[PDB]
Amino acid sequence: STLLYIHGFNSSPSSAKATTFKSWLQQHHPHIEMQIPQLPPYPAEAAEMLESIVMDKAGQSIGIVGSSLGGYFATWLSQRFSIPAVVVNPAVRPFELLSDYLGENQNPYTGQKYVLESRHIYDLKAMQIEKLESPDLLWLLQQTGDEVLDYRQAVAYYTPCRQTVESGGNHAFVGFDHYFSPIVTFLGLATALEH
Repeated sequence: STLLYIHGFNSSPSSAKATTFKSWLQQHHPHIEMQIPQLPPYPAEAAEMLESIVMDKAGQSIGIVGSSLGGYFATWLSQRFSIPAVVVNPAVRPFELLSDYLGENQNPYTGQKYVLESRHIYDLKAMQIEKLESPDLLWLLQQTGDEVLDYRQAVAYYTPCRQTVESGGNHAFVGFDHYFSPIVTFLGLATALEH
């Protein structure tokens, strides 16, 4: 099986939630491949790279976890290719917040400098899914303490989906480790049929 982790804006595989998850997965589920790609800064490119990884593993068991903007990408991927996904404090309308991020930018971890343009916003916006066709595939993890995103949008948008809403906390999501095992089970990446 494969666990595809999708990081957020100006982030990278060094994301805390990803590295801690990877260490845990290594001890408890060594046969689960943890894929945490470094996403390019452009929406279309990031989407194509993510789609390519999916089709390389769609034959076997594959599940996705996406945080912040990564949750938007995860949702798109999930519904389009019918893949289970857990979205952590996901951006529902990232095209709105990123419009304020237009212009010169730099990924502090890769050092890559880029210019976020309006067309990039269009590309992200074009991925918007107004009606979830396969809600049973999504699981929303959200903390109302998030000061980057307004939890209301996520709670309403993922209404037909399983949800775990915690009051307090923050955008980074405090205590993500508690969900490691629940996530593997939700994504159906482990099995006991061979025990």
